[PDB]
Amino acid sequence: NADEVQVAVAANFTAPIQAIAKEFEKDTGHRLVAAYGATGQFYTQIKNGAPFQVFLSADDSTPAKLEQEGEVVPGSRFTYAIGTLALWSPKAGYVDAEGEVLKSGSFRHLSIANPKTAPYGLAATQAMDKLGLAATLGPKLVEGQNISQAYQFVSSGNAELGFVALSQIYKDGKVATGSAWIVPTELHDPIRQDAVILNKGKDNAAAKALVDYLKGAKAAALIKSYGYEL
Ligand SMILES: [N+]
Repeated sequence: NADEVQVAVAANFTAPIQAIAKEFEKDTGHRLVAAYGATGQFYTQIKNGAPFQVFLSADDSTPAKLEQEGEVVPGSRFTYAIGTLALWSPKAGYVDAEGEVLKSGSFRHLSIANPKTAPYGLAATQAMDKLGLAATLGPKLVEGQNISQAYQFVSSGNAELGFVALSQIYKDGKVATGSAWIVPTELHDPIRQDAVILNKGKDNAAAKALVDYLKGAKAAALIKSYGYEL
């Protein structure tokens, strides 16, 4: 069978890439083999020799930092998605339509991803900041090691609500489940998610097919189906 593509995938984009890989494999005959986790954790793994050949980041600074450190194919970095951040519980109406629960709520645990490694976690800390609520919300925070773990804390009842990726609650034009407030962008840095071809993916055929496929129509339609822009 054809060249495989080792892809490091930021946790928010787990479900999206699983769906992309099926059509990608159907369409190119290259196999996408993915690992899922926090962006900063892949920065570490990639610096240490991880076999990954493509890196789908939840930010743009980290693929850019890797390029200025000699780990990236120049000309390879592009934006493949722009995410959105939402406050969310599976309990309906608990997270009101204007996010007033943050200001008046009585919750004890507020799930965010580790903002030192997970950009959807950093967007959460930015928004609390610009919302004027950092000092009051700080003690209630509970950090997952990536945005999938933060979401599971909420989904499992280990916290009353959390800042989750829109990708995890959104399908086909709508939040699908529980209670959400869409964080308005003026509160955090836009979640520009960049891809990059790493040194081990230079002159690999699965890798070029993959970045070209992520810019194609089957890919673009699925990415928009999960609430991402462009
Ligand atoms: N959990």
